[PDB]
Amino acid sequence: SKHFISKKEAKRIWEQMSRYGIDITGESLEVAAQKSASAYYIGGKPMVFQAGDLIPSVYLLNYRNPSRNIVTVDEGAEPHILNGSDLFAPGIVSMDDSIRKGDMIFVKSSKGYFIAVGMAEMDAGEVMATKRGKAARIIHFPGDELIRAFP
Ligand SMILES: [Zn+2]
Repeated sequence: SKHFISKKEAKRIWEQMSRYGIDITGESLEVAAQKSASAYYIGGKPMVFQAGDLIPSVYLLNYRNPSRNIVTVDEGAEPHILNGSDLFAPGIVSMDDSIRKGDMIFVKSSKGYFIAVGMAEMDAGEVMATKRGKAARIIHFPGDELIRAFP
């Protein structure tokens, strides 16, 4: 049910990920479907999900770190973010100050590794000045539906 895609098809995905500084240029990809979403694999692991928008998997985030839209959360937030909980401002340690409501964000533990992908619900300015409110909704996390669907 998987198929390696052409060089030109892969290039499109590389370019999409390069938008966030995630560098996979030159990596060959296999694609698979569920018609509710598709996944692009690198070496047997799902790396990019097509579920509305193209979403990097937490595996890709840890294999090739993004260079923008990063949000670091504290120890207390991590376990719930790992379960798909929304992200609240009080648990944010730092973040890219260029983040605006609507941007895709990449959530990382204070220990360095990435734990989820989110969609910002607030601008970085308001989050860091108030430290209150829902900063983002999580759209991908370990063991979620995307990962269960694309072993
Ligand atoms: Zn929880």
